[PDB]
Order: sequence, then C-alpha cells, then structure tokens
Amino acid sequence: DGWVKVHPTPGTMLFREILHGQLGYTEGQGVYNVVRSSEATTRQLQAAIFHALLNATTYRDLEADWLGHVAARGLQPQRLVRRYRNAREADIAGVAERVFDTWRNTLRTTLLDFAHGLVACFAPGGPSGPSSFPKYIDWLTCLGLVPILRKRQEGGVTQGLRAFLKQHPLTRQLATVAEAAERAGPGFFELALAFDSTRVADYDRVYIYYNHRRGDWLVRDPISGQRGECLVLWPPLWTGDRLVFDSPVQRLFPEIVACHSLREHAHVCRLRNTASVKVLLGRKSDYDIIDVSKSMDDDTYVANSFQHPYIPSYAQDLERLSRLWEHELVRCFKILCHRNNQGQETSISYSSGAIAAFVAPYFESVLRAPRVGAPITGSDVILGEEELWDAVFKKTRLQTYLTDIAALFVADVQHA
Amino acid sequence: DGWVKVHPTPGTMLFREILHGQLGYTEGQGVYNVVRSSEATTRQLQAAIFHALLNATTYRDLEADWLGHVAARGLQPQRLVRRYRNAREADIAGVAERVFDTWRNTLRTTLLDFAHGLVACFAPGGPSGPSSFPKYIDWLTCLGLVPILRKRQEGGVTQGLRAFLKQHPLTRQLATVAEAAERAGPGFFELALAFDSTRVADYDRVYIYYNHRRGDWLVRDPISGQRGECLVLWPPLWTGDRLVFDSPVQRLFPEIVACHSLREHAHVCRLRNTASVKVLLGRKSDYDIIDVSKSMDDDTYVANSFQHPYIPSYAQDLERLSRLWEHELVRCFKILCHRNNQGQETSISYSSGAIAAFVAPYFESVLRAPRVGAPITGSDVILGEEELWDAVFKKTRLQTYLTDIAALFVADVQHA
Repeated sequence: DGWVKVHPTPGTMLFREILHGQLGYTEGQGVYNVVRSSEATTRQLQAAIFHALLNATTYRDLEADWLGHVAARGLQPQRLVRRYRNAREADIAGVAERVFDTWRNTLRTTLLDFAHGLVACFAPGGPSGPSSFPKYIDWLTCLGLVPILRKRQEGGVTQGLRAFLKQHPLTRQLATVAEAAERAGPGFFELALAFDSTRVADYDRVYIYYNHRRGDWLVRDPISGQRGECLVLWPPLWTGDRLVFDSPVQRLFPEIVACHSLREHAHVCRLRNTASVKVLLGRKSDYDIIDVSKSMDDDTYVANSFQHPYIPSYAQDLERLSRLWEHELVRCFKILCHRNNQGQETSISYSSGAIAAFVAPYFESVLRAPRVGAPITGSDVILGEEELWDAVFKKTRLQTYLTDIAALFVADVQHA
Repeated sequence: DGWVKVHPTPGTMLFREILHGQLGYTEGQGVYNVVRSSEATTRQLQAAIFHALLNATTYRDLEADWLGHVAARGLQPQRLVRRYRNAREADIAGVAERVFDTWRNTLRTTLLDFAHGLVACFAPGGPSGPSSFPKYIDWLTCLGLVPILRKRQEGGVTQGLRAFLKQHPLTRQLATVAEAAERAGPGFFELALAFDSTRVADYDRVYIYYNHRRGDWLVRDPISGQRGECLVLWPPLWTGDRLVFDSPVQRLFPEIVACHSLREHAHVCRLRNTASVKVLLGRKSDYDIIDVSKSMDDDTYVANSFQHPYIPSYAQDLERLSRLWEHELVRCFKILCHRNNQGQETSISYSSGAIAAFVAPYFESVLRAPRVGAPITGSDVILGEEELWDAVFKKTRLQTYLTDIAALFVADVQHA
C-alpha cells in the first residue's frame, strides 16, 4: 500500500561489501580508516567533563581551604614577619609566593588526577557497545540513514560512576573537590543514562521501510520485534521504481564497477594468450591451440584470416580511482591534511568544521545528551589529555581565583 | 542449531600464512615489524611504576630525613654561622645551597635506582608468556578478535616482587623510600596478579564459534577443555553463508591473490619459450620442440598458422602492492613516520593517538589492570629509561617539596 523495502535489498549489501574491499582495493580507500577514528568524540568527552567539573568551583570554599592550610603550616604573615625581623621585602615576598606556589601546584595535580578518574568511566564505552561511533560513521557513509533503538534502563556506565564516586577519598580530603563533585553530579548521571539508553542497530539485522506518498520511516528489528526510529541526514531521492541515496559510495559506485569489469576482462584476455602457435583448418574443395572450422563449411572456402592479440590495460584507471576516492573522502567529511615543507601527509586529523558537522549531531541527536558546552577546535584534537586539561584549566574560572588570592597574600604580607 | 565455525577454517589460516610471507614478500610488508614492537607497553609500564612510586612521597618524612642528615653533618645554621663569623651573604648562601644540592642529587640517584629495580620485575614477562603483546597485535591484524583465557592464580611475577621487595636494604636505609613502597605496595601486587592471570590463546589451537541469531561468542580450548572469553574491536559482517571480517588482511586479500596468480602465470609462460625453433606437421592430401597435429587431421588441411610469444609483466603490480601495503599499515595503526630534511623514514614509532587506541585497551580489557595513570605522549616513546624518569620526576609532587625546603633553608641560614 505504498510501502517498499529500503535497506535489506542486495543493492545495499553491495555497498557495504564494497566498503570492506570486495571489489578491489586502492591507496585512496585507505583514508577511510582515519574517518572512523573515535578520537574526536573522546576529546569532546574529556573537554565536557573538565568544563563541568571546573565550572562548579567557588571562591569562598577554596579560600577557606587555603586558610586552613596556612593555619596548619603556622606561617601566617604576622608570625612570619615577627620571626624574620627584616625589611628585605623582595626575599620575604618571594618566600610567600613560593609557599603559595607549592599549594597551587599540588591542587592542580590533585584536580588533574580526579578529572582523569572521572573521564576513565565514559571513554571505553563510546566506540563499542551501545552508541558506537564508527558504526554511526559507516551508516552515514553507506546510506546517510542512522537507525537508532532506545530503551530507558541502567547498566555498566551508571554502575561504574556509582562505584567510583561514592568512595573516592579526595572528596573527604578537600572540601572544594567534594562540593564541585556534588554540584556537577546529576549532569554526569544524566550523561551516563544517555550513553546507556541508545543503541545504533546492526547493518545485517535491521529492517527499514519507506512510504513515498507521505515521507515517513518505519524501522523494525526482526529478532526482538523492537520498533525504533530512523534518523535522516542527507535525504534521498525517489524516481519511481527506484530510490537513489546521496551517500559517497552511491556517487562513487558506477566508476569502480566499470574498473572492476575492465580488470576482469583484462584477466580473461590474459589467460587466452598462453599458447604461442595456433592452427586453422578447413574442408578440401572435393603450448599449442587448434581451431577447427571444418564442420561449418559447405560449398565455401576460407577467403582470409587475421590475428590481433589485444590486451586491455588498467593501470591508469586504478590511479584515477585512487585519486578520486581520496579526494571524495577528504572533501565530503572535511578532513584536514597536515603536510611537511614538501613531504605529503605527515598526519591526518579532523578539521575545525568536521567535528561541528559530524561529532555535534552525534551528541545532540544520536545520544540526546544533555549538554557538551562550547565545542573544541580542530587543533585540540592533536593535543593529548594532559595538554587539553592544561589548556582548559588556564582559561577557565579557577585560574582567575588562584591569581586573585596570590596577589592579596603578596600584598598584605608586609603591610601588616 | 545456528552455530558456525569461525577460526579453524582454512580461509582463516590462509591469512596468517600470508602474514608469514607464504604468498610473496614486499618492501611495504616490512613495516609490520614495527607494529608488533613491545616498546610502547614497556614505556607505559615504566611511566605507571614511576608515577605510583613518586605519588606516595610525603613531605613530613623527607623533611625529617633531611633534618637527620643535617644533624649527622653537624652543619646547623647556628653552628655554621658561629663558625664562619662573617657577613658575606653570597658565600654562605652558596655553601648552604651546595650542601643541599649534594643531598638532592644523591636522593635522586637512589630513587632512580630503586625505580629501575622495581620496573625490572614486570618488563620481561610482557611480550612473552602470559599476556603477550605481539600475539595480541597479530590477533587484531588477522581477524579483529582476541580470544582470552583467564584463571586466578599466583605466578612468577608475584614471587619476583616478593623476593625483591621484602629484603631490599633501601627500605631500612631511608624512611621515605620504605614508607612510599609500603603505601604503593598493594597496587604493585594487584598489577602482578593481573599480568599473571590472563593468557592470550595460541593461533593454532583455539576454537571460536559464532551464532548469528543471538550474536554471542563461544571460544574453547580443545586441549585442556577450558572455556574462554572472546573480545571484539572491529565487529564482522554476516552475509548468509559467509562471514566477512574487517581486518587489514581481509581488505588487502584479493589484490595480493591476483598478484600471486599473475606471477605464477608469468613463470609458466617463461618456461614455455625455452626452445628457439618449433616445427608444425600435418598429413599429406592423399633446443627444439616439435608439434604433431597429423593425428586429428581428416579431410582437412592447415589453412594458416600464427606465432605470438606473449610474456606477462608483473613489476608494476609488485610496486603498486608494496605501496598499498605500506599505506594501509601506516593509516590503520596510526604510525608516525619521522623523516629527515629530505631523507625518508629515519625512524618509525607509534603516534600519540596510536598508543591511546591500541595500548590503552590492552591494559583496560586484555589485562584488566587496576590503573595506569595518565597516558604518555607519542614523543615519550623515543626517550630512554633515564630520560623518561627525569621527565616524570620534574613535573611530579616531590620536586615542589624539594624546592620548598631549599628556599626555606637558604632564607633561615642567615636571618637567625
């Protein structure tokens, strides 16, 4: 009644089998390994966790902890000045600055350790299990559709967060850390539930239906009988008894088929020229391969015969396909290629817009995550975890408070 | 009832035999030797041990040890100033700074020696024996599955740790070293147990079963009858009476087979042209190789004959295959190639993302290790043991305490 099959047709399995390399392989197709990398999503998760944890800092409690540390050390400005009994301002100012610097560095490394501990719970479950990123990317590359299945339930990520947070000694050790953790807690649990709930379907099991007259999708899972919802990013085109997607493989499909047919024909022609000598026969009027035209003759004669051993060549077509594959995959997914002074492709990573165009829709619709803050740039992908934490730490709120307290302490260390 | 053989099929053994150069060898395939190196895991172990050992340092106890050293030397500020009896601040400050510098240098040397001694117990057992890394890498390269066998037991690593730790003179000599070792001890034992328990199955023994309907794995060891736990990073595809993996060898498989067949056909054609002259015979109407076609002639005649000694060429295919192998292995495993001003491939090592994508899951799942701290950078793989220890020593907790003590001593050496 207007419905039609979409995904499980063989003309769609052919696309995936092409993607696995069942129709030849090229150097250009090897760029696709970078496109599937889960580095961008892990960097985004690390940045989001760091922002959420460091945003809950407060000046009052951190100053209280600093005053408690000063009281523990017994190095108040009154006692220090009454002990030193000298007017050398530079020396005592440097002493106070170093005393503050030690505490600042220890607090920074403690916060780094806690942040890495928090990050460690999410990262492994991203690329594998429920809500897998490379599966999302290959869904996009093959069809442009991403079927998604949802169930509201708890599991590994939530249990991991509950086990990690509820007995970590740093919360008891530092009031500021515990306050920030309890303030930013609910967001972490909501993000964990978002990670757990969704699950992108598998390419060999799911069923997808399309009804042109209204333009809605019905996607079902035949094993469990579970109804899902279909996400569309680059909508297809319906031309009667057909349906043409606009995925990169669909655009690249005819060229590689033609090249494959050319290579097969060249192989067939190659196997023909094994024998060096050939013989031709015919009726009389009244290492070797022998041709017999004796039977078909009747009142005729062999007027003339020719030989021309053609062999098609296919190297130029393979070079063209390699370059075409590379250019298509670079321009479609916004891949930024780093280069040397003259050496080519020293490293490959996502561009600044590629993550905004691909990673952000993942977090926003595929996972339905609560928030991820301001997106990172295309240069923070290259940075390591420690470099990223240092980058976010300097520009965020906490550094301003830390530089604020030091100035006042250096000031009043000698005025009083 | 739906179960299918997966690994012991011949089409899987062919992949490993291809990996061992049974279908020809190329210069590009030689990059795979770097991919199997156990350098990254040893660097990660060294970094983890250094972080664990240095993070347990306590300011109070090392200050007490320094005060004990000062008491032993009899070089307290009171005695030193009362002996020198001069107002030359620069000389006395330099003397005190050198006195502290000798102690800090010898403490650094002692800590380095102890850290190397602790590291020496783990490193040999990594690449070989239980929990071998190159076997894991070639498991990933062949199929993408990593069957793993587990059994909780005590073994050589734990006995080595027990023999090394319980009678080391450094613990009795220094209170700081003993306290840090006692505090960090349980983690070392847990890591040793993690190293002992796991064992990656051998490629020529294990059995792997896959049931598409439900999608779970049953992996068994036929010799001991021990059931294992299967891991998957790059899930395969099921296309009816098949199973298509997405390992690099699977993607590269058709091309190398075509090249091998071309080379074999070229050899066969080459062996044919060894005779310079050829003779063709036929019935009369009413160093040499001679062809007899007179038997099949019957009321016929030889109308025409041809010769064309074809010899296929295969050098271009070999060069293309070498380049394809190299590019595939570079892009799939995220290999960073160092280069000269113009010279190519001065040295080859893991990139910053390669260790996070491959070394980190090994520790997380294959070993089930407790913790490894912050991951290292791809630039730290190049560094040696002493360089890595010095790198982790400067930015860790102990340096702040050591610099704090020096400034306070330099100040109080003359104000009192």
